[PDB]
Amino acid sequence: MPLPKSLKYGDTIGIYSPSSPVTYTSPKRFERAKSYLLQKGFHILEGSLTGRYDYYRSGSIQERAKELNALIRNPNVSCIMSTIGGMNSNSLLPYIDYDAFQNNPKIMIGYSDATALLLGIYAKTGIPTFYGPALVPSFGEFEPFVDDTYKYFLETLLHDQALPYNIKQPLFWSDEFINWEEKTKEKELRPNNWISVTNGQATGRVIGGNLNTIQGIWGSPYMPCIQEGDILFIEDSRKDAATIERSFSFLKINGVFDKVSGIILGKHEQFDDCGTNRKPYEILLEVLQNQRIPLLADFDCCHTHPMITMPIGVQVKMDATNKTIHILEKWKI
Amino acid sequence: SNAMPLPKSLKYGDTIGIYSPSSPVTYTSPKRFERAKSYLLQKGFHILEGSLTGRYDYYRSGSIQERAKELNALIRNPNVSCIMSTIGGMNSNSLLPYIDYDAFQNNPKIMIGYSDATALLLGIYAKTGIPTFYGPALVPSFGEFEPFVDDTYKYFLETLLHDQALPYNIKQPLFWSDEFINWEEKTKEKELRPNNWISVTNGQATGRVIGGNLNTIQGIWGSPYMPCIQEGDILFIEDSRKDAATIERSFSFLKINGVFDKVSGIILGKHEQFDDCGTNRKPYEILLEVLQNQRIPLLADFDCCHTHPMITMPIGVQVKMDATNKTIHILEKWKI
Ligand SMILES: Nc1ncnc2c1ncn2[C@@H]1O[C@H](COP(=O)(O)O)[C@@H](O)[C@H]1O
Ligand SMILES: Nc1ncnc2c1ncn2[C@@H]1O[C@H](COP(=O)(O)O)[C@@H](O)[C@H]1O
Repeated sequence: MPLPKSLKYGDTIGIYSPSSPVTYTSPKRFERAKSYLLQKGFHILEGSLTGRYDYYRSGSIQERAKELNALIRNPNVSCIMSTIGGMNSNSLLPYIDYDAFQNNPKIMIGYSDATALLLGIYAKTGIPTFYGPALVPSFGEFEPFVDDTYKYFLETLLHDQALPYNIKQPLFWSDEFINWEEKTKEKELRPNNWISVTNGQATGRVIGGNLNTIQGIWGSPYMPCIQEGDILFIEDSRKDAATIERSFSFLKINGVFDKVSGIILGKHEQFDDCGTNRKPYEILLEVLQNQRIPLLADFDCCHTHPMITMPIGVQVKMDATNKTIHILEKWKI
Repeated sequence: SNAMPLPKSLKYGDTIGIYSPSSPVTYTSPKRFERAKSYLLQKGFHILEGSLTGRYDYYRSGSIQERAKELNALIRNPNVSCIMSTIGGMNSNSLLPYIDYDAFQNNPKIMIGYSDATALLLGIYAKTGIPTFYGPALVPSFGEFEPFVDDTYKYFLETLLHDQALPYNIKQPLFWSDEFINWEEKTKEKELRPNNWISVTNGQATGRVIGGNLNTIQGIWGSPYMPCIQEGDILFIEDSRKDAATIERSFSFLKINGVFDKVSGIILGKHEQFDDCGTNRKPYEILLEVLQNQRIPLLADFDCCHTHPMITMPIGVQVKMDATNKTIHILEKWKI
């Protein structure tokens, strides 16, 4: 299993916009995010669609594929990071140069709609990819939370790590919908807990990402096949109960819960419970119908702040009862 | 092909069973519900109300198990000739593991509805091989005020009741509307908009029609409940009240699954209240960008979707589409 080199200070991070044109619509947060990473000691190479606008997207299918492929093919770029998600990353998949990526593995990181690319590249090349910060939402965040996200980013991509690698829970989180371009108040600190929904333990390859986005690639050559023993990692954001029930049942009818040994469920940013007062894991519990699968919920690798950086495609032990997550397998050189 | 099991044609005086696999419309829109019921009763049909009728569980009619129980009671009832959803929603795919496919296979009925009910229409077809129907749901379709309800009814009768010599020509409606108004109570006449279908890409295709609401298909794809698309199939798709970003994602989902390498033609419904995100693009223009250099005959703005009036389309039978001349003919029996 071929691995990317670790990030180093002085490296260049290439950025691209596979879907929403955030570098046009949110210039202040974009500039703040660039400045944050420049100050830490990284260089930013702006992809060819930076600053461009095509309404709901940055550009045509062909132009977005060209933007990403230029970064993949550039030997001076060690990390490729989405600016933000959207809906439209899956349009790029037939056009990506997977051979160039496989010949010179790099860190590929982002979240939400970029799940289509993270999973497509892993499915095509076998190289682990990373569910973690996207430049504008993640590194344009104001203090305090941006500094916690950054610590997790260094831990996974830069620091030497000995195995197993314990992924530690943050003390505080927020999903507050505020302080996007300009800071008004402090976000409330929410004390953190992971939730032992269904006790138990599971060990196996972690596969997943943004669940809504997975339904845009399922069945294709870009979705890695779920195998007996895998651990399912899933998150969604700003949906309602009706939407996530449909997504949970989509997994159920596909036999996913017959295969996986365990489930890790992210927090759900600004969940709309439709008046039911049910939490997302409770809707998942209904769909599971008392099948006993260890389930650990409110994991901080999702749309809430701060964000953990998780390797996808490597062995993990999750312990739902004790609320721990360990990476058992090397993800980088 | 060889003769196959088919549901019996609808007859005057038959009983239509109704069920709510997702949104609790019989609770939330009682005026339109009672009007739709009264419309079908006036034609001489009977209405058998499913067990969740008038019930409320927020976004849904009831629990996964309650909803399956409701539908199964209709499937198992020998006196019901047609099983019709009250409305869609998001949550019909939850029911799929629990449906008694054996009972449906033992006593086939006309299964009809649209939107989210696509999960069940395709699931039953996939499990049993019995054609199902993309067509009226009780509340939106038959609760519609005149004039449009009368056109929807004419197509429903022509397809499900009247005997039809094959090939069966599906006529273009003369008028349509997507106006979001007159739901519970009528405040104005809807505009009668002159209607056309659109020849997007010229050509002809003949094959088995498969499809439905495309957004709902992404909730069953890959499962035993989604019929496998075969070489030569005609893909029929519609969506409603989405934006350009959502439909580009759905069209690219079909592309990366190799669907456009298999199908011989595509029929695209009108898109009720489409949000173009400021692009001024039509849904078929976004689909054509996804198709890139691949030429496929394509007929768009077909009236089997969320706009009024609504055509009833059998699914799982051979069809001939002519995109150049804008015609659709059904080539194989769907009822006996
Ligand atoms: N106007 C805004 N105000 C607050 N948060 C925003 C705004 N626009 C985008 N976001 C955040 O950016 C994230 C990006 O989401 P995604 O589109 O899934 O990549 C959202 O989930 C929100 O947390
Ligand atoms: N309040 C309303 N006003 C007008 N039309 C509605 C209203 N609620 C539902 N509808 C119609 O009912 C349809 C239900 O679609 P679905 O949820 O997809 O089965 C919508 O797409 C609209 O055409």
